[PDB]
Amino acid sequence: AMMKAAVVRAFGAPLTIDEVPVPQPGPGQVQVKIEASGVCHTDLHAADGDWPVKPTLPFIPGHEGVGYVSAVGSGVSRVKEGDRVGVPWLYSACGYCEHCLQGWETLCEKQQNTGYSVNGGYGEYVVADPNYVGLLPDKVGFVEIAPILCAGVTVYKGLKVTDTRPGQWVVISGIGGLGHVAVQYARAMGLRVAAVDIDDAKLNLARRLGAEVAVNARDTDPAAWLQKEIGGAHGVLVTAVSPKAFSQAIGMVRRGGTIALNGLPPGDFGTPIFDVVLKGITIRGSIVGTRSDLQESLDFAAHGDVKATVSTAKLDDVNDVFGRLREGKVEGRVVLDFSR
Amino acid sequence: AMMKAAVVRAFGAPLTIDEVPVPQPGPGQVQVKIEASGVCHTDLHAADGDWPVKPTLPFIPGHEGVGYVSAVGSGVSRVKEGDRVGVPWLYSACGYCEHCLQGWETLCEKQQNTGYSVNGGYGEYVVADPNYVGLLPDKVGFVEIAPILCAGVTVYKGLKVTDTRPGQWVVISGIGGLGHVAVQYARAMGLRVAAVDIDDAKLNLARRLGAEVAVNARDTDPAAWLQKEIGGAHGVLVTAVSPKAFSQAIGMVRRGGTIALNGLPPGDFGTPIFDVVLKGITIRGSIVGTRSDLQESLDFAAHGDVKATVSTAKLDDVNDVFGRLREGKVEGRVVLDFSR
Amino acid sequence: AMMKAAVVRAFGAPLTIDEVPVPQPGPGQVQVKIEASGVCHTDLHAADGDWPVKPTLPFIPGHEGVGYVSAVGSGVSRVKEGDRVGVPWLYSACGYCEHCLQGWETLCEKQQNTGYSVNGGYGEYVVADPNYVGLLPDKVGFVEIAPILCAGVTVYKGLKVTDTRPGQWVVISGIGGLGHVAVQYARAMGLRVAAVDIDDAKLNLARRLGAEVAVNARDTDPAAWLQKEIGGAHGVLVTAVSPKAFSQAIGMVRRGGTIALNGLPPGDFGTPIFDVVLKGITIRGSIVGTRSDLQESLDFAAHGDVKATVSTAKLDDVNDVFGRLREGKVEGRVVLDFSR
Amino acid sequence: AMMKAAVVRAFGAPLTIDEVPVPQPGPGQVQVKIEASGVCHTDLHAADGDWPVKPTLPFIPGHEGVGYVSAVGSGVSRVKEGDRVGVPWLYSACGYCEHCLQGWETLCEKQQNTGYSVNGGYGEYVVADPNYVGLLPDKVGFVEIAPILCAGVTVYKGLKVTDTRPGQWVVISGIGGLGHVAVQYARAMGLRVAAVDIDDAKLNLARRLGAEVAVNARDTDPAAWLQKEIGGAHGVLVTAVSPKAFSQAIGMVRRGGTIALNGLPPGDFGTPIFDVVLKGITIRGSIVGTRSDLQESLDFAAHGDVKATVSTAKLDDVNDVFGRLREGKVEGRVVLDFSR
Ligand SMILES: NC(=O)c1ccc[n+]([C@@H]2O[C@H](COP(=O)([O-])OP(=O)(O)OC[C@H]3O[C@@H](n4cnc5c(N)ncnc54)[C@H](O)[C@@H]3O)[C@@H](O)[C@H]2O)c1
Ligand SMILES: NC(=O)c1ccc[n+]([C@@H]2O[C@H](COP(=O)([O-])OP(=O)(O)OC[C@H]3O[C@H](n4cnc5c(N)ncnc54)[C@@H](O)[C@H]3O)[C@@H](O)[C@H]2O)c1
Ligand SMILES: [Zn+2]
Ligand SMILES: [Zn+2]
Ligand SMILES: [Zn+2]
Ligand SMILES: [Zn+2]
Ligand SMILES: [Zn+2]
Ligand SMILES: [Zn+2]
Ligand SMILES: [Zn+2]
Ligand SMILES: [Zn+2]
Repeated sequence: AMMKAAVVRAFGAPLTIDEVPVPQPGPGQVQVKIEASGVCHTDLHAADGDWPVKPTLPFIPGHEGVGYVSAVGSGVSRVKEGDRVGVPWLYSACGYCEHCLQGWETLCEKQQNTGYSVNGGYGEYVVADPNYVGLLPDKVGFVEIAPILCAGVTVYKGLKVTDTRPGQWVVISGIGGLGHVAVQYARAMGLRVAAVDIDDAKLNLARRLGAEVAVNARDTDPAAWLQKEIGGAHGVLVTAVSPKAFSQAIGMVRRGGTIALNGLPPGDFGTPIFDVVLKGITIRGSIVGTRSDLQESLDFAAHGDVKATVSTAKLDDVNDVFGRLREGKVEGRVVLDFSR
Repeated sequence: AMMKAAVVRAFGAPLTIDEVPVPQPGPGQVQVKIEASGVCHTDLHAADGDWPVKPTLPFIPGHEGVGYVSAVGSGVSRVKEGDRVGVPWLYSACGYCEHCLQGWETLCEKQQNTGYSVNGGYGEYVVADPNYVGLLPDKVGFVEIAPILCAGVTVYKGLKVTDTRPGQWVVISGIGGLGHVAVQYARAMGLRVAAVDIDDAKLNLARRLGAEVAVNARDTDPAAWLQKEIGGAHGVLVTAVSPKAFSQAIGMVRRGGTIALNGLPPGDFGTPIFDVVLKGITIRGSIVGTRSDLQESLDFAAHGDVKATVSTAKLDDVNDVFGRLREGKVEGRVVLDFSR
Repeated sequence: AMMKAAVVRAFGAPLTIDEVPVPQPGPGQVQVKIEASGVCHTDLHAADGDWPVKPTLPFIPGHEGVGYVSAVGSGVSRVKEGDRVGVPWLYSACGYCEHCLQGWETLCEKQQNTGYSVNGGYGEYVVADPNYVGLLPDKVGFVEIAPILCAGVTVYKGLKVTDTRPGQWVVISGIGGLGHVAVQYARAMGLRVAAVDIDDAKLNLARRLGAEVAVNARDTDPAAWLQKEIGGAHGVLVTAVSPKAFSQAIGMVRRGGTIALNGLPPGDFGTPIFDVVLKGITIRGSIVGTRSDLQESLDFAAHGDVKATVSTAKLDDVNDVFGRLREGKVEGRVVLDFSR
Repeated sequence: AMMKAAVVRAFGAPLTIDEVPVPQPGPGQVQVKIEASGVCHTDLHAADGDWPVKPTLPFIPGHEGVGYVSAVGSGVSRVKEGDRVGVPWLYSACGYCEHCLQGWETLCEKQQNTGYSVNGGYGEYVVADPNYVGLLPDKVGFVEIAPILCAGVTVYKGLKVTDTRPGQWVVISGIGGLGHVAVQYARAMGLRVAAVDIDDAKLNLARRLGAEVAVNARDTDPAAWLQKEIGGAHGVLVTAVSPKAFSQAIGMVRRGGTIALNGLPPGDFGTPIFDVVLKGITIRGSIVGTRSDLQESLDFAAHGDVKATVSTAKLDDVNDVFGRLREGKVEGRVVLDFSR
């Protein structure tokens, strides 16, 4: 069989919409017929070769692909044909290293990454490791659930690792694909939410989604503003694609506060070490979520506590989508629609 | 009525040994007759006024004073005349704020600091808040115990907040004034210790103190070496906080690990976003400790698990001591001896 | 010089409504003029002389007293005359034992208890330690806020120590004074709630306050019912005044689950140790809350996440109130109102 | 094709040593050639069919078998021929449930148990699931390491779940088969150890293994004595879970402390509500451990920190061993030796 897929063939170059072979599931693998496929900013970082470790070219991006199991290889019991599943960033892990045994498979040094080290969901079919797919809730449609496979699970786990508790303040910095669902997870977890971004439209979205307080970092120093407005936050989750946002986040917390980092812009951010030590501050990287995190994050969507703000596009318009996302012209998430 | 004390009357200027009034305790205060008084680099910063918030002038430095309660004010129950006590960096906290109520008085924004914001132990007597003094173990001498009020509690608490557990690996980065004490606490906490420094003498010492591995960073890349040999460390305690040490800690730690920063350096440090995020690293600031941390740290000294390298000097030679300290000639810790 | 108070002159015998002297505040004390005063099931036992350790006669009960600071002794800085305050079970603690230093003043062996070991708020005025009073929110009336001083802080802390997290299931066992507010704190903390009691009126209260599911332990086995209904709970909070139910709670949890205990009926409860070990279950007692817990629990009431269901009564009718409470004829809480 | 094994063919009967077919590994399975096989009281419960859910007959007991991988089925990568491995109580878990995904496979309701629900190591060969075997340290002989698969991991994990930390006090209650191993882990974990038993010889042993204090409960009330001496223990590990040991643990633990129950006794135990609640005590069941706990526990044996007292026996004499065990004549652990 042949399928349409969007392929990266050179860093910085436009993706090509090609006819390519349909991947077939070997022993212990499954095939997924894609119905929707979220576009994550990581897909841009990948196509641009922003990161120190680059993807092997050529490859099909996409780690928010969701659909139906369409074929099953031998030795598969976790899922069966017809099951609704998603294939997230964590494509597989080895299952028995120290991290894996501890339930931290997101740290597995042997992991594969969907739409980066193996082909992903910007295509009609993808082959997956059924041990690591998301099992989707019946009550949510493919387009709406697609962003939970990366944006949702990532911010959910990120918020968990801020070590905040109900009634405390959390700042979400960057109200984009990740950030706009972070506001909702944070509210679902009993947190009071402050929003920071550099575009009023994104702050307006945060407001509609439950923020409480919001500030535009292009209009004022957001750290100073938050110290005055809420007395500093207990936690911050940084989903921004700007190193400057990372530095500013450090100044947003109360003493003892924790800044969790999801954003992956290239380079360093300036860190005020003296203050971090004097004020007992924690800065913590957070990387997607484990299968447990993923299933939990999906249940929030199923219960209606989180709903992604989504616009759809066709596979053939991926390059325009990438452009708009680069320019910061996307509200929430774009999700590629493969439905009939 | 009068006592000898070393006084800072001008930032940067030699200290003067002066005759000054003996401070007398009011309601809820106690008076301590100093028998030994530790010296460290913090005293240089106090005396130079080069930190963001300066001491008020004039003042008597010293946050490592140990002695006997020589007088009490009214309404004092925690200690009584003749008790052996130390007057550490945390002189007092407000008792009522969010932090104090949670047992995190080190984060109190209203705290007073001994030998910095109030007079300290470079004098024959000092007035203290009995609610915050350290209660010293009976069987350890004054000169030996003094640095535990500073180096001891700092590295003990720093080790606690690496979130490591018995059997796991910790790197002690820097085997100097703090580092040589940290190796001992780490071993007493059941940790496997890897010592990292550029001085073979210090590394040979770390081995004497129980380090399982010692790497000289002049000769070998400790990040590459530790990743290969032990798979990276679960925790890193950075006791000499330089940009180089900070970067190398990011390299040495295993994914999911925690780096505790135990020192107060000048300037912003460049923090690599990709590494911290993808490796799920925690970076945490930690200096000194709460009253409970301090009492816990004193117990290890009492049981013979931890002994600071100590040398003595007289009060009248404090400037010679400051000079030796500034020139990096001090091995271990110098302690002023007020003994008959 | 004189005031009305309900006094326990002799155990087991109805309380006498007397005119007794007004207590005056000495140094470090404050006087509080009572506006409302909650009735806890605990007060029944104080009055009976029931528990292992008894009050000393004669005494005035009441540790849900709220009002205004009417007089201040010397050396008091936390509060001033006219401040809105409440005087909870934890009247005072020593401030410096291991528990106190660790922010667990509720475990202080030197604690005094309001309306038990020292006089409480079943009277027009009460003298208190300002270091331990609750600081009340302006926007909640006295009658409504009174139960937060014990019912509220207790179940708030109890829920914290079930170690459950948002999205997980908690069972509230016993929907009385404590229980009806526990349902509300649990929802504010992001938990899914199930209710257990022996009366459908009490279950309906719970359903109206946010419980998703409910069951009558007289109609059917609640443990078996819950295992079927929700697949077992991640946590249970037992506020019941029955040793049974304490036994039944253990059967409601998933493997690895935690049962927190607030209720204080006399005697033992039967514990299936084999299952507790096999299933990795935790059983944990929880005693009121620290000052930090109290302030947090008051904040939820301030923000309107929690609102006690309350009936008022006059001091003079205390004994009638005791009867109804004893017979399970109270909905939520009864609060003595001193309103003119 | 054939091998000797000890088989239970009727509950309570002597075991019969039979010639039986050598089990051959299918896909995903490995075969282990047994070199040593630990015996413990759990094997008596398996052979007697004592517990709520019985073994199916007939079966080969033994959940402490260690040896070499002798054959590897298809699709096995974790181990290879010649690897030294143990086959512990947790034979396999489902891999997919809430507990398995969270790294708590010991809570898997679908787990299989070696030498209980599937054949175990009282035979020359056994077939195992490679994903769940213990990977044995190179330094330690088969006979010495065998009990670590059971006593070792159980007491190690039990100590971890007391939530104690270096410098704190733990009581090891019972210094027998489990308890003498627990004293050694506790010391290696930096805990101060108080031993409690009624046997002076076992108490002497505890002292020689590093216990700081030892109390004979025949002669002195260890609850009263420990409260007086050490102010109560932060944790209590109860290795012989009798009603008396359990109630005394409640008396020995300091307020806020944690009691870990390490054994599977018959019947309900009476738990004092008042003491557990007022003292804020945690009681927690814990037996064996996850794959991560097992590997961590094996590391302590590898480093020489823990050594079980072991004597050997031949497979043919397993009934004489069961006899000694039932009569209470076994000191330490007995391990069947299959070596040539
Ligand atoms: N840690 C991981 O597991 C996780 C996983 C998924 C996303 N990624 C990373 O998260 C980042 C965000 O992804 P996304 O899909 O939500 O991108 P996005 O384009 O949808 O959102 C970016 C947001 O950041 C904001 N931004 C830019 N500069 C800012 C500033 N100075 N302050 C505040 N906000 C600012 C933008 O306005 C925008 O709203 C990306 O770098 C992506 O690669 C990492
Ligand atoms: N741990 C603490 O800090 C402390 C704090 C305050 C209250 N206390 C104790 O908490 C308990 C409750 O106090 P309260 O004021 O809410 O009393 P309450 O009379 O208002 O509450 C009683 C509740 O338990 C009842 N009950 C009786 N049998 C039951 C069963 N078999 N299953 C479920 N529920 C059952 C319910 O009817 C229900 O109303 C009392 O024992 C009290 O002394 C604990
Ligand atoms: Zn992504
Ligand atoms: Zn792995
Ligand atoms: Zn110092
Ligand atoms: Zn404070
Ligand atoms: Zn009460
Ligand atoms: Zn106390
Ligand atoms: Zn065993
Ligand atoms: Zn399972």
